[PDB]
Amino acid sequence: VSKTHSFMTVSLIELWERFGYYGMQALIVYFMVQRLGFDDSRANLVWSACAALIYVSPAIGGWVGDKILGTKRTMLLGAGILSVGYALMTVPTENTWFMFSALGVIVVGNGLFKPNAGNLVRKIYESKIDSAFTIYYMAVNVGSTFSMLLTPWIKDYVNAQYGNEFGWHAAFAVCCVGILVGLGNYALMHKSLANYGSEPDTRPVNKKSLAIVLALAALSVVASAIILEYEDVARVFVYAAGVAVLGIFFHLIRTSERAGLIAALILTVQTVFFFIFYQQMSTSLALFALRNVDWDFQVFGTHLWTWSPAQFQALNPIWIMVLSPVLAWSYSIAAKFALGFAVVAIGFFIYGFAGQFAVNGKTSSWVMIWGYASYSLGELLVSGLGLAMIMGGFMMGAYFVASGISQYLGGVVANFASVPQDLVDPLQTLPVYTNLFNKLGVAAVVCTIIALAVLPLMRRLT
Amino acid sequence: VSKTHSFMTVSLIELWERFGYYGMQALIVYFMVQRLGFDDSRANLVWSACAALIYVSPAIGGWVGDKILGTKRTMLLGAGILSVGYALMTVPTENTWFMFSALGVIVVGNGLFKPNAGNLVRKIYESKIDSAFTIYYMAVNVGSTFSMLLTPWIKDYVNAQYGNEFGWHAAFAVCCVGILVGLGNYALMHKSLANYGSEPDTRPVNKKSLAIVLALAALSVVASAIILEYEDVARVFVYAAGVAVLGIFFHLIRTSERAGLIAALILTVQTVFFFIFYQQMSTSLALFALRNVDWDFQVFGTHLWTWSPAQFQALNPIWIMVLSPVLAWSYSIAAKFALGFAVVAIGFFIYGFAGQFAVNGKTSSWVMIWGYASYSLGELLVSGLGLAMIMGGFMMGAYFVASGISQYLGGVVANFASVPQDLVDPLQTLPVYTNLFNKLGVAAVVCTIIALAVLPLMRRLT
Amino acid sequence: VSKTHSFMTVSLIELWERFGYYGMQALIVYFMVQRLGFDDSRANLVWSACAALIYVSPAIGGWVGDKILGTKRTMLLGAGILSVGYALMTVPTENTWFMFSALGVIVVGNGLFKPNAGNLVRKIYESKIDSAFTIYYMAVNVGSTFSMLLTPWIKDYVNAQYGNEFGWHAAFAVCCVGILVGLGNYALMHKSLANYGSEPDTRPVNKKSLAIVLALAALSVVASAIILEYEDVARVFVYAAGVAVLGIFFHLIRTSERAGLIAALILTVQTVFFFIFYQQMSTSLALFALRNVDWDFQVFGTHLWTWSPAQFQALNPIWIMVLSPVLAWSYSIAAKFALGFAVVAIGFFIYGFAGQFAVNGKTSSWVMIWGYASYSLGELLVSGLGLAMIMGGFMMGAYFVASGISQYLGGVVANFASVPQDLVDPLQTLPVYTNLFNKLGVAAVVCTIIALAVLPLMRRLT
Amino acid sequence: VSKTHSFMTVSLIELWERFGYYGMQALIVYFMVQRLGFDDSRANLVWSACAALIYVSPAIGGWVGDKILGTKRTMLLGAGILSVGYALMTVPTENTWFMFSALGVIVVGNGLFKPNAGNLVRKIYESKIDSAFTIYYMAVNVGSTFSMLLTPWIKDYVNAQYGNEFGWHAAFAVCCVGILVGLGNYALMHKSLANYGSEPDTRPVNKKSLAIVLALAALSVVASAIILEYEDVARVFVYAAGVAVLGIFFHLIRTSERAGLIAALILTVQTVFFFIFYQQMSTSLALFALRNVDWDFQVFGTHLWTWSPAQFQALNPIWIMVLSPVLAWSYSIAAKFALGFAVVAIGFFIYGFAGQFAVNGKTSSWVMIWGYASYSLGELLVSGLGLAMIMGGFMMGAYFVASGISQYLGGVVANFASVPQDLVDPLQTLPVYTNLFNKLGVAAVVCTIIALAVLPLMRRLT
Repeated sequence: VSKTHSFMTVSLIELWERFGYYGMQALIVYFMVQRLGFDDSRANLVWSACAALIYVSPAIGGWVGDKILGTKRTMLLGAGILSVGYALMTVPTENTWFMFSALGVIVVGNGLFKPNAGNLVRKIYESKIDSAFTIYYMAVNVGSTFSMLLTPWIKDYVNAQYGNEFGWHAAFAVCCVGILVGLGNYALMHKSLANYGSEPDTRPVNKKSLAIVLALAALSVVASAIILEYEDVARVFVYAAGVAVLGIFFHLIRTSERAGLIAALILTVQTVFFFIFYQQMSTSLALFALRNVDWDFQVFGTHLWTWSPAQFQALNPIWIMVLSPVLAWSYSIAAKFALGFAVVAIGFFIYGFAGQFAVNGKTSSWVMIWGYASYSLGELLVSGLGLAMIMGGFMMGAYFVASGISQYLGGVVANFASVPQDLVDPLQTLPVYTNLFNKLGVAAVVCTIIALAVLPLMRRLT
Repeated sequence: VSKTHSFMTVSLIELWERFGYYGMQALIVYFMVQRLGFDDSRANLVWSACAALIYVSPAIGGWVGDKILGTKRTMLLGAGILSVGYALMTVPTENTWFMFSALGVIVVGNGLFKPNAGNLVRKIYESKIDSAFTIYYMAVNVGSTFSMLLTPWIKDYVNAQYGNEFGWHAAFAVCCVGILVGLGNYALMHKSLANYGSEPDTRPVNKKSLAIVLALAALSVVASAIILEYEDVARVFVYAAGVAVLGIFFHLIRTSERAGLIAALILTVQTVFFFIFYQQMSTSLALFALRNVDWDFQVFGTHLWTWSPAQFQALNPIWIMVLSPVLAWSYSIAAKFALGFAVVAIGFFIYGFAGQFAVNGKTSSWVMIWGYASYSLGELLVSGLGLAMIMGGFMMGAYFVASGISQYLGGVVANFASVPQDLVDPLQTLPVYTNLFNKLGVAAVVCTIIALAVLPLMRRLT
Repeated sequence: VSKTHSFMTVSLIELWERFGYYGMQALIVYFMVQRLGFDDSRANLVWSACAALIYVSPAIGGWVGDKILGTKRTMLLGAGILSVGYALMTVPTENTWFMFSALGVIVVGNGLFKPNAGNLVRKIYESKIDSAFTIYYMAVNVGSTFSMLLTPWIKDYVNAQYGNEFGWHAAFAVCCVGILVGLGNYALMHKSLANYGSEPDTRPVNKKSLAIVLALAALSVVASAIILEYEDVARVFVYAAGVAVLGIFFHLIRTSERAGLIAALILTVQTVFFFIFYQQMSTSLALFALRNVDWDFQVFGTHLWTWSPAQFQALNPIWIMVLSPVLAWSYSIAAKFALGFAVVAIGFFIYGFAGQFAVNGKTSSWVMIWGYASYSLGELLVSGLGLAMIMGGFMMGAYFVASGISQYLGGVVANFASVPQDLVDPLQTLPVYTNLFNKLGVAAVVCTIIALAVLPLMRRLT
Repeated sequence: VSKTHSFMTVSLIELWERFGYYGMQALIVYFMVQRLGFDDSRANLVWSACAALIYVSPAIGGWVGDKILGTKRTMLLGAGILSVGYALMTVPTENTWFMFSALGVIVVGNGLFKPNAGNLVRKIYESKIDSAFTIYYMAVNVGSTFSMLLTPWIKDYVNAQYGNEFGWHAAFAVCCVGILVGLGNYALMHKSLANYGSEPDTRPVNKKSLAIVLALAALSVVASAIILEYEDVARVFVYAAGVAVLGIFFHLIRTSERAGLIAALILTVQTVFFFIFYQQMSTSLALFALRNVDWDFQVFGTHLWTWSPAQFQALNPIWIMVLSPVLAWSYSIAAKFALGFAVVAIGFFIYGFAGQFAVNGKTSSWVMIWGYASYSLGELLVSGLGLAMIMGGFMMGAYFVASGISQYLGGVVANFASVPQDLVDPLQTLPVYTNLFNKLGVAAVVCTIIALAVLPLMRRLT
């Protein structure tokens, strides 16, 4: 019909699928602690190891749909794998297979979707696509905001009303229909994109091609599955990649004429220094949100509402929507890069800094609201790196696999919070929580220096 | 005679008529509490419901004088209705008809004046009329400053000197001669504008036209009158408008080709989010100025003067005159819009924040002087909206009637201060005043996000 | 010889004559309190009334030397009247004629000099004379700095060594040779300016002209003298000027076509609002520096040096030399004017604000160092007014005589510090000093509004 | 081979030789206090007097290598004199000849190197050599950072493990192989610079020239040696220079047509005002780091690592690498010069300011980390002076010799910390340390005024 009339049907199906994902990534780390009876140091590792599967997952979906099936059926097929992916999550037992089962089932379902969203959006224009994409990114951001503000309040509503543990699984179902919502938001308008097809679905489909794809999906389903039964295999797949991915450049650091490669490695070794700090909010900060912070969010002197145990992790698409034409105040190179590490640094100092004050037995209620603004403030302006530094065929995935490796090592950082499950009084939990955030932040200042230390070398080579 | 010699005779008659209005809007809310014996929750509603009549009132006067009588006689006729409008106010009884009588009598007297002031000023130029209007607006602002700084000090001077309640009515008479002043400021110079007539008073007047106008005025006088005898009718006129005014766009949100209409609704639904916060200074803050704040305005350690109970509401044309070429510091789109909500937000936090400290029995004397600067700081730069976004015949008044509806809902916000009239000790009043301003301000931060959440959508459509 | 070689001989003779003047204006107010046995309220008035003679005094010298004798002999004759002007000051008795005698003897000696300095400097160029004058002004400022930092330390050195009161007169002699220094700094180089003569001393001198000039000087000497014997005559000369100088514009406010005159009066009535606040540092602050401030200038915790009782008034050519290419940070109308009043305002609040804290019996040692920076910060950028707004013959002196009238009214402001001379314990002096500086500063904020209140009227008329 | 391929072999040999030097200038002042049994006031003077030899030392090496031997062999010969220069330092006795011996042996070894580094770098370009040099300067700065962070931790590792004093000499050997490292970093690549020779080593070498050079070196070795045996000779060589170097301009202040010379002296007398404040970090602050500061670097509440007694002096190439494209924020004359003195001033106030608080017996652990940032903040932007103000043959070294004289007078400033070696309890050391840093800083503000006091004179003469 029209350009902008075409634009919603990929915006809105993203707006609902993205709404599905964050309901998982909200409580599932905080889930497997007090209900099941996991220790916690086992439990930190799981989503830790899970996340590395997920950032590398746009590569596979970057391979499949643009080359085999066509984008649109891959945009179709990437949908309702999450339909199993939470209906399997919500069957109310406690047998610990289903839990670790469907987590990897998400991955190809995530994978066949995320570089299949914007890739067609990149071809309804043919370049001020930011004027198209900043609809979409702030369509993600309006969409992702609706998510975790809601998706544990359902979990709050149940488990002192219906009687037993029939509620943790219930809130999982909220995103389950939410992806089924995103079906019908497409299904009732799936004629709009008909003039903007990819390149295989110009021609009709191939079941000779399709059966292998779902088989290699079903290969990858079980491949992503067999991890969390005895976590040592997660190490062994990294130490074959994590040696050979530094070896990816060993073919062309000093052997290969144009040393922008190692300067792209200079960005790359800097890039891994990001994501190691991120995963703490999905890990230890969630444990920090369990047995220290009071849930009596009192402004000044009055009384307000008790928080969730974990809608803290919903604050993150507030600030990347607030501080996001603010950080588009242009007039009023990758080192804007750097000083954001110091934001992450001064982020971390705060968390002992209130526990410095208000020992009450417990911590101090507030704290977090300026915490999450810090990490977001560097998070906005630093993507596009080797995707900014635009002979390719290895240069493509070289940034990707290490990025997932960078995603992995947050768990092996965060392990020091392992209070034994016998220590009950949180007068003695805080002194082991204070000994981790500061010395994480001490070296977090030291990170700032290292980009600056080689900083004037870049201005010449460009 | 001359252009600038013509310019005073509309400036000065505005400068005196505007001087009349604020004497009413100063104490009349604080009037009907401790003298009559109203509760207070009845009393908040009255000026609350009165104000909605007044912002819609330039529309009717925008219809009458430019089309029927001519501007000048409408500029004449809009004057001395206030002459009854305060001489009726000042007759010293306590029978509660006169009070609610003349309040609506103001309205057409206000109505036939405010878009008849500047409309001729718009035609002594034929466009840097801001270089004409910023005389006028700061002629309003020099004029409006003289007002409420004075108009309750008269009320102070009486009621412990002359003996009884013969003083509340006395200060009302100060503006009564003040409008009679504005007669003679015109009447001794009413030959100057003779070359700048409208379009009916090019021709001679029509009593065949005039008698209906004053009849429809006298219709509207009683129509505006019959409200405050049993306040439920004020609801019922809103719920016929407030449904049909959202229905005004229902003819042309999704039916009507050019979606700037709903983006003008995006400004509009944002616009209503303003005025709901305004009316608190004309309502609850005045009650907050009665039985908490000490009147011992002590700078640092010395002694100064006891305040009025309500010249606080005079501070508002100070700051919109101070901060008003400051906010014309240009080089050193409607989202400048937005962050002013955060000013209104951080405005409100202060009021418990001093009561947080100086519990003395009572509150803490100071407080307010930085309070009123906040609301003004957003108030300067946000008008001109659909009057900035310039097929019209419904688009005109659609912003207006909802704006008065937006004016209305402040009273149904502010009702929570209803202390029963038996509770005397203000040690127990403050804990019910602290429970309202914070959670008004809590969501006042939440307002800031919502313009930002859809903010990048505007830059494309223009 | 050369341009710049000519430039010193008027720079340096200014640099020494200006060095002479400030030695007087340093302690002479603080002189006539504890030695003689004056009360203090008599003593405040004297330099108060003296100062008004002095700012009007460039007008008379603006008349004499450029028209009668020639600049150079008037530059000569304006010198060593101060030679009597301090040798008369230093004769060691206590008879109170000499004191009030030579104060007015300064005036014509000041008068025949200050507009005779730069007027020739204006004609060694024939216009980037600021590149000439900012040598000179910062030659004044390097010169004036050497002054009062030294000229009471001599007074410190004597009066507990030589035995009696033979020292107050001694420090007066320091500037006495200092003007005799400025003789020889000219006298050993008085051939340099020989090619840059005025216009009478092109021709030879006239004793027929000269004898009247010194007679009218000797008329003006006794005329300036007969003031301080019974101070009521000082009123009566103002109330003939101060009525007729407002009457100077009464010929041409509303009678005289071009209303920049009253806008120049708008600057003028604003201009008088300056100087009323200035004279406090030459008056009450000096009394505030007598019997409150401890002289134990302790940085942090150690020990430093005891101050003078009055080198505080030497701080003022420090800051107008520090903050003076700072305030020439241009890119990184007279309302820059205005906000400097708020600097003067926030200046004054400090003085009770430390006495708020450190009641020790006495005040708090520090205080002043940020005080004097405030008054200077507005003092730099506000001269040149009607001398900026460039049919003249009355427009010239109209700003001048009111400026001296503005100089006068500081004394009738500062009178409220009149502690009776019997009250010894400074525990009870501070509560009458706190009651004056705040309410001076309360209205000092109110001054800021008044320029802003008419501020947009100026941008049109220019 | 290539330009940038040539660029390392002078970068890296600088990067290792500079790495050698700072290992000495780190602990050698703190060395001769508690081990040997020196008082301290003798010990301050030694490196104090040593430093003056070192800044003048680029002049001699600016004479030798570019004119006699050729740069490259002078770049060769300037290396391994430090090889003796620390192997002599490390022979484990306590006879106090070796200590004062090899300190001057450094000097010609430093001298034949520092203007022989960049001088060839100035001729691999032939002018955006800053785009070459900011590699090098931040190659110095990446190199110099590796230094003192490490070179007393070796000294920590020994002297409570191996038993006795066999460790102070051990850490000296760390730089000894480090210069031997810088041999092989050249020696394994000494064919790269072969096309970029100086001008003597175009031709073959001369042993008829060489033997005098090493003899005049061996003259200068003993000449620099005979100082510290009885320190009065160090005075007598200054008072022959320090009179005649002010006499260097006495030939051409007022005798010599172009007064930029004295304005270059205006920079010069300002320039000496720098370096007097510097040497305190190499002197008294090191003593301040001995017997006041606790070594329990506790962030907030936890526990971290005990410091060194002197890696504080390693902080200085952190900040001049952090704050060094920050201070290259250009758009967002020598008076940028000036306000950095106020940074040095507000630097010094801090050191009593924490001892003001946390008297514990001892001082307060933290303190220093914001201290060293201050001195660096002026240190970046102020070099290049008479090397910026570009008839030479005396104008060259005139800035140099006074700069070393300026280097000298820090020791005669810092002498006031001479606690007698008997006073043990550091409750009584701090009150003599507080009495020095403040009144050093009191006049440090006074320095700021003096450039400003003559500041507008410069803008005309250029």
